[PDB]
Amino acid sequence: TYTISIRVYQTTPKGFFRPVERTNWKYANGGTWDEVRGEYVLTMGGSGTSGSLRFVSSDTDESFVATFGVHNYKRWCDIVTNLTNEQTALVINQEYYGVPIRDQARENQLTSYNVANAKGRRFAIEYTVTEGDNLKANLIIG
Amino acid sequence: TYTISIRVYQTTPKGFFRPVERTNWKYANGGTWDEVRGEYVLTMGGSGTSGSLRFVSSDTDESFVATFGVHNYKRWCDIVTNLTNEQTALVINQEYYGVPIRDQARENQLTSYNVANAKGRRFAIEYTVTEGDNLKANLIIG
Amino acid sequence: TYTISIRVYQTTPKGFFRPVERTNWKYANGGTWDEVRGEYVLTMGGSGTSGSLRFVSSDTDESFVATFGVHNYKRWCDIVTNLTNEQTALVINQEYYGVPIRDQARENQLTSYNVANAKGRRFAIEYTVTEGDNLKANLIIG
Amino acid sequence: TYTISIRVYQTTPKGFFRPVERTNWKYANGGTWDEVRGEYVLTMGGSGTSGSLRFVSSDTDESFVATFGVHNYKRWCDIVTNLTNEQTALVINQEYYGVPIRDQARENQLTSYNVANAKGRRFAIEYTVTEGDNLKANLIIG
Ligand SMILES: [C]C(=O)[N][C]1[C](O[C]2O[C]([C][O])[C]([O])[C]([O])[C]2[O])[C]([O])[C]([C][O])O2[C]1O2[C][C]([N])C([O])=O
Ligand SMILES: [C]C(=O)[N][C]1[C](O[C]2O[C]([C][O])[C]([O])[C]([O])[C]2[O])[C]([O])[C]([C][O])O2[C]1O2[C][C]([N])C([O])=O
Ligand SMILES: [C]C(=O)[N][C]1[C](O[C]2O[C]([C][O])[C]([O])[C]([O])[C]2[O])[C]([O])[C]([C][O])O2[C]1O2[C][C]([N])C([O])=O
Ligand SMILES: [C]C(=O)[N][C]1[C](O[C]2O[C]([C][O])[C]([O])[C]([O])[C]2[O])[C]([O])[C]([C][O])O2[C]1O2[C][C]([N])C([O])=O
Ligand SMILES: CC(=O)N[C@@H]1[C@@H](O)[C@H](O)[C@@H](CO)O[C@@H]1O
Ligand SMILES: CC(=O)N[C@@H]1[C@@H](O)[C@H](O)[C@@H](CO)O[C@@H]1O
Repeated sequence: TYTISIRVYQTTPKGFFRPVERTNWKYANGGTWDEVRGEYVLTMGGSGTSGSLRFVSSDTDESFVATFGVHNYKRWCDIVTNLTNEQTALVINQEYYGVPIRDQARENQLTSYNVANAKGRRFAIEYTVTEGDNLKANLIIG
Repeated sequence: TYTISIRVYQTTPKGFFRPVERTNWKYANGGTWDEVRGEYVLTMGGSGTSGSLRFVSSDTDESFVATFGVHNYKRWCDIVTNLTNEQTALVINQEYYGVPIRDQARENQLTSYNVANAKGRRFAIEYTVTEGDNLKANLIIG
Repeated sequence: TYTISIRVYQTTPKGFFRPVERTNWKYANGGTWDEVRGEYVLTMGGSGTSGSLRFVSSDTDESFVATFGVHNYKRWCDIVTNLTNEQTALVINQEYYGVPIRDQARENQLTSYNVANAKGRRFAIEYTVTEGDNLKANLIIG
Repeated sequence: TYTISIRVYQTTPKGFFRPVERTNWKYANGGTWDEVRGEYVLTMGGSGTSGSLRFVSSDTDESFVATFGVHNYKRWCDIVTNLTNEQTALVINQEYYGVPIRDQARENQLTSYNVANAKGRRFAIEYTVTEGDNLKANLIIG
């Protein structure tokens, strides 16, 4: 059993991102999302699956999907932004298991990743605990 | 714009169901899940999409996925229980748009539905507001 | 360090109680309230303090304050209902340290307590784990 | 009826502040705290009362209480930090109605306030809507 506990940091008062969706991929006996002591906790039944969080800022027409998982016993993460209205977390989460560019992101097994949207705002995931079964990460909104 | 506001009633202190997943289907410009005054609010861009909530009782090995949406301008609902580990809300939500046994449930446009798991526990959805833009439902865990 | 983890059960779809307030008394190095896996967790720095939760049903003009603590190394609980508009949880929590009838409730060190409001609805606290530093309780709304 | 809707911005991934307490003062027929679309909403019956939020960073031994309300039909705010274990939100909220050093802060009817703790971390409240029934504020953690 793995857990990934996520702390969300919203660094600028320009815009307001709110949680809108949390999904679990079906591999490795699935997983769950819990809220624990102000953090988002993804629990997974083994190595080889993942979960996604979507955040939306309706003030500024911005959004992103942040995905966290374990691939071949190493943690991974990705962020997708510039989302179409069809790109919910349900959609994005699944694409990491068949879409070459998404597959690659997962295979990279990154301890940190950042990307910016077309509006110039950057988002980042930073794993603070990178080993073991109780992983920890910061999700930083620029 | 449609909203479905859901009040959850957990009625029996045997086991404990906790929220573990909330998904949005990609049709009709997608949608969002918000927590509002103790209720779950599914917001959708138009008719033809849906969202799912999964609840799990770890203590009793029980779970279900409750799905809510609008089909041909009428509200619908369904509950799936006796879940395998592979049947996350991400999986179940998607099945309502291609899997015949799920398609037909959506097409039924039900104002109420109830089902039992293998242990005999009943789960119910009852829409209290069945018309207009802002729909309301009770999710009752037996 | 003590924890009291509380599972809330709302047993009837008549009315809807929502959380509106959570307070910590100042004795025994204070305490905190956390949301953990769908439960309300009161953490306290020792024996001799408590915390309160207030729930309101605006549909039916009903409310109550449920208080949980440890007195002389034994758990206690109480419920106050038929609240005046001045009886917030901030007020009620404090009254267990100076008001004779409230003092008595605390001194009783009950593993279970129930009371009904003037409208005929009963509320109950039931400790499922009654010993140790990780106590557990059901808050049952009739 | 007044509302104050609060957006929380945690801006620095050093330490992690989590919500631990939310209180309502008893004047003006009291009030409630609700979570609405990722925001904290304080609702009050009329002018002359307030509510407090406490946040704690366990990893860095930091904490603060942020208080919001309406005094003589104008919004007010304050932040207290460098807290002892005995300074819960229940304690601090009440002090604004009898303790001169707190009374004067309420009477100031501030649209913005900022303060630093002993470690040099700044905390700020800025009202973005300063007039009418439905007030809005940012709570910024430095
Ligand atoms: C161990 C790991 O991680 N692996 C992985 C996987 O996961 C898996 O899946 C399966 C089905 O297919 C099941 O579910 C199990 O349980 C799990 O574990 C997958 O995910 C993949 C993607 O697709 O990836 C990974 O792997 C790689 C390869 N295939 C090998 O094996 O090596
Ligand atoms: C109107 C309605 O409701 N319709 C429906 C639909 O939805 C849709 O989808 C599309 C794609 O395909 C888009 O997204 C839009 O936007 C929407 O609206 C669908 O969902 C279906 C299922 O699949 O169902 C319904 O319909 C009926 C028929 N099929 C038609 O199409 O018309
Ligand atoms: C141990 C116990 O529990 N005790 C108690 C108390 O608590 C206390 O308090 C103090 C001040 O006063 C401090 O804070 C400390 O820390 C604590 O611990 C109190 O609370 C009381 C009520 O008032 O009760 C109890 O006790 C009894 C008597 N006093 C004896 O001691 O025994
Ligand atoms: C109008 C206003 O805001 N006022 C105020 C007050 O509030 C009040 O309170 C009372 C008792 O005392 C009752 O609760 C009512 O309802 C209300 O409204 C108070 O709070 C104060 C503080 O303590 O402050 C304000 O005011 C001024 C003067 N002091 C008078 O009284 O007028
Ligand atoms: C702007 C944007 O969202 N780019 C994403 C990138 O972050 C992600 O790593 C990749 C694979 O999923 O898909 C897109 O290229
Ligand atoms: C109807 C009602 O709320 N009664 C309460 C009772 O439950 C509580 O035990 C006592 C001491 O706090 O105060 C009141 O009598």
